[PDB]
Amino acid sequence: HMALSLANYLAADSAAEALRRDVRAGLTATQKSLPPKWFYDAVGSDLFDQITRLPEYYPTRTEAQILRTRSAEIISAAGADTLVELGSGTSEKTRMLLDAMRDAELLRRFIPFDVDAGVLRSAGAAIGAEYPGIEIDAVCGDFEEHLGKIPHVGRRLVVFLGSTIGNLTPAPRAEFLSTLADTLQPGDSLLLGTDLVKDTGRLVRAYDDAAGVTAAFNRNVLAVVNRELSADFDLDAFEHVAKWNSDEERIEMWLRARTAQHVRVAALDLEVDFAAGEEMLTEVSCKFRPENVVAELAEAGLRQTHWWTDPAGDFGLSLAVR
Ligand SMILES: C[N+](C)(C)[C@@H](Cc1cnc[nH]1)C(=O)O
Ligand SMILES: [Mg+2]
Repeated sequence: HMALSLANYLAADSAAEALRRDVRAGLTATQKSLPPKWFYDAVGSDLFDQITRLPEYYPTRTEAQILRTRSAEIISAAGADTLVELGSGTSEKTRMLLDAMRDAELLRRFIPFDVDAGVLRSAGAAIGAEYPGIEIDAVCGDFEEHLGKIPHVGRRLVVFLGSTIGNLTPAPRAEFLSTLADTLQPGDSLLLGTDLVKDTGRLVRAYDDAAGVTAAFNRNVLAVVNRELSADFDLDAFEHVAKWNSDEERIEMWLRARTAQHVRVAALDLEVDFAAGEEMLTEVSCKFRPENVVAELAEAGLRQTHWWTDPAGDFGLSLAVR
């Protein structure tokens, strides 16, 4: 099944330059950091897939169970014939929504939007084979820059699942939602997944699993830098640390140097020192309160028409309209 349309707004040389800029800025900052987008090379994407099946990492299965039991209601409320996914279309959650759109005799079109064109091609072929006659228009782009490149055809249900929105701190998060709302037409809908404030032990353990998989995922960002920028990070020298930040109500992932480290990043003509015990921030994952989700949507210009949550209150899905 080779039927496909694909627009690609991302260039290899542009991505390499973004990594250079990000690593230089993050490793020379007074408090070191690295952006989590760089976790998702081939290795890191596979580790994240594994994370979604860990006993401690409740978000994926919780969101999936909400969609499993409520997809027909979501689809009926949206009335859309086109599913736009800020994501690659590889998950069972995608099929739950497409199945419900098919069951309702609404489904015409799938628009996956993500950063890896090869994965979009694979997902497109799989979706095409499962939903014969569906139009697939894939977009390779950055969801903080190319949202205007998503086609406007049809009545669109735009979905952003998994609480990936929690990787944006409040100012960029507000800008993202405001921009997204300005690409929607009357009649379009946003389905947004948000992980919720809950027991703090359960939160920390979800990012510090017993098997060490999250720790490997986190340290792999050092392997990305090592490979792409000719650096010599010693991954064994960095401890994985997950923290609950109660002031910002967010999970944080950090890497902590066990002993002083001297790291050359040869491609940047840069050497960088870590003191013993020095920590570097690699990810934030903001957790939400239901009343604040409504307010953030409203501030972006969207009205929350529906809210779904599991019986434990662990996770929330919002449907919002212009
Ligand atoms: C895919 N998101 C960004 C939603 C995940 C990434 C992640 C999982 N374990 C550590 N980081 C999340 O924040 O829970
Ligand atoms: Mg040099």
